[PDB]
This record gives sequence, structure tokens and C-alpha cells, in this order.
Amino acid sequence: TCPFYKKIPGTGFTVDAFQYGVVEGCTAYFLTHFHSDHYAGLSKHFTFPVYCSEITGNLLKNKLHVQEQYIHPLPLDTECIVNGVKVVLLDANHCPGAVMILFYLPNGTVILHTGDFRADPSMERSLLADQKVHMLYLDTTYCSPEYTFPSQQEVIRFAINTAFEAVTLNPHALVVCGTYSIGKEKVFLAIADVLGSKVGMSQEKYKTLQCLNIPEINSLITTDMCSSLVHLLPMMQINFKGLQSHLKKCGGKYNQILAFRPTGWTVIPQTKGNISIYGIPYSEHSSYLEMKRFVQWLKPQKIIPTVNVGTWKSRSTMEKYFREWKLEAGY
Ligand SMILES: O=c1c2sccc2n(C[C@@H]2COc3ccccc3O2)c(=O)n1O
Ligand SMILES: O=c1c2sccc2n(C[C@H]2COc3ccccc3O2)c(=O)n1O
Ligand code: NI
Ligand SMILES: [Zn+2]
Repeated sequence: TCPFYKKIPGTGFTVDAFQYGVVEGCTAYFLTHFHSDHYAGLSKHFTFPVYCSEITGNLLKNKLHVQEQYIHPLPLDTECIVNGVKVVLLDANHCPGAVMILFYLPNGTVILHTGDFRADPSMERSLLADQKVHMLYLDTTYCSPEYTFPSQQEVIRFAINTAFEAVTLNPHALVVCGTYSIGKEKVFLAIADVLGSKVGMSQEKYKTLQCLNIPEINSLITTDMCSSLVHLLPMMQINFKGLQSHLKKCGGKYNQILAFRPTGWTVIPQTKGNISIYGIPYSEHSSYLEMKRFVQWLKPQKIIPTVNVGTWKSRSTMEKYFREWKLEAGY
């Protein structure tokens, strides 16, 4: 059955609820972003209205083959009405097309659903700053104080320097970036840019990137694997066995592979010869401190976690931090 934290009280709206069949009473199915854990169950056979960002709409149409008639894209930072309810979509600082949703209920209740997000101080200078938020449906992925990771700017700097130094030393080295979900494009795009290269990838991945409305995307990506010094591979192929196999397929060129595995929370590489694999802490979710700062700024009356809610221990642990944040901030 559809869980309580995927339903919007006082409306017939659900959020990221496509793996429970037809949810009783639901008139509009919202999709925060095009990540599999969240669109799970959506297919070409889905027959109900889906509300989402323009970018997510492109991906629904072109990758999932959802009929255009059920896809209702909405602009960002724009007040819109859906089934009689005022809503606003805000950038979630997650992956391309990912949004947070502000629901303005008729009774004056304001609900913010963060989808997946990486909290940032720029959100404290947005449409959120105006009205009060009574319920917060919160991406609690890393709601534990051990979850610290650097800024995205810091991780990109390490990746760029690592890649530039390795290829300037060895002009015949190959850089590979593991990708699965959309998101974290800055990793391979920044590496390619500093190497004066395009990023080669499979046709299915090129098609995915073409849906993302990235400025000047045809100037940085290509399907011609041979021509590029940066290759995208499925993340499950980012291993010594796969990188050796991929090493041979490049017409015997490239005598070295430098690979990046962009993992959120776990730097030296695992090296088996001419192959090195860097796990880099590029996250598109809030760290604990970023999450805590956002919530203490927003001062919501009620928090509904949407992540790690499946065990009583995790729910109890998150409620403790919520109380600590509320006591410390005085709301
Ligand atoms: O919906 C998901 C799902 S479903 C299964 C995995 C995920 N992840 C990746 C997880 C997030 O939490 C993590 C904590 C520690 C290490 C890796 C992690 O990776 C996610 O980041 N999101 O958003
Ligand atoms: O934000 C994310 C991220 S970040 C990295 C992966 C994801 N996923 C995909 C899910 C399902 O597939 C996965 C496979 C491997 C690791 C995590 C996964 O999580 C997601 O569904 N969301 O929403
Ligand atoms: Ni996600
Ligand atoms: Zn997720």
C-alpha cells in the first residue's frame, strides 16, 4: 500500500508513488525527479496524470515512453494551479530536473516536499523565505552526524587536477567515469573540459543527456567512443575486470585507464597495474550539517521523513535529531 509519507494531506495528490498500483483517491501523481527509486512502477502503460518539471517530462516521454497526454510539465519558480490547488516547483539542487514542491492548501496550510535535495544556503534566499511552512516532507538520506562530505566544488577540483595531471604526464591515458542515474554530470563534463575532450558514451546515455536541456551539450558529448579521452561506462563496469576489457576494445589504444566512481559517503585509488579507480565523494544529497541548517532556518511545525523510514530504530533516531534541532533553534 502507498505509505503515509507519499500522500499530501487535504489533497488527492501523491509524490513519487508509482509502485503501489492505483492509489485510492489520488487525482494527480507528482514526480520529483527521474531517479529509479522514485519513478519505480511508471511505464508506457501508466494511465493517470503525472506532474513534474520540464526536464523530467522529457525523460518520461523519451526514456519511459509515457504517453504525452499524461505528462504535465510545470515551470520552476512559478505559481501554478493543479486540480484546484496552488503549487510551486523549486530547484532541488539534486539531479537535472529535480524539484521540491510547495503545496498551498485552501485552509492556509503550506507543505514543502523536498523530493531528493542537497540543501544549500541559496534556498534560504528563494520563494521559501516568504510564507511559513507547516509540514516538511524531508529527504533524510544522510540524517546522521557522521555524514560529512566536501562541497561539490571541492570534489570537482580534486577530479579535474587528478585527471589533468595524469593525462599531461601520459597523453595516452584514458579517463572513465561511472554513471547510472542522471545526476553528477559535472564530474565528467568538468574533466572533459579541462582535457579539451568530448565525453564518449553509449547511444542510450547520449539520448538521456539530450533530454536534460544542458546549454551547449552537443559541443561536449558524442557517441564516437574512439575520438574522446573521457568515456562514460555503466557503473557496474567500473572495476578492474571491466576496465581491462574496455581497455582492449579501444583499438589497442590507451595504455592506462584512470577511472572515477562518484560515491556519496563511504582519497587514494585502487590500482591493479595500468588501471586506477578513484572513489570520489560527490553527493547530490544534503550532508547532516546542510540538512540541519536548512531545517533550522525553515522552522517547520512538523517534519515527515521520506527516507530511512522503514525501521523503528531509524525513525526514532531521526525524531531525536529533529527535537534537538528544534530545541537548539527555539522553534
Ligand atoms: O533513493 C535513493 C537510493 S535507493 C538505494 C540507494 C539510494 N541512494 C544512494 C545511497 C544513499 O545513502 C548512502 C549512504 C552511504 C553510502 C551510500 C549511500 O548511497 C540514494 O541516494 N537515493 O536517493
Ligand atoms: O538520488 C538517487 C540516487 S544517487 C545514486 C543512485 C540513486 N538512485 C538509484 C537507486 C537505485 O539504484 C541504485 C543502484 C546502486 C546504488 C544506489 C541506487 O539507488 C536514486 O533512485 N536516487 O533517487
Ligand atoms: Ni534521487
Ligand atoms: Zn532517491
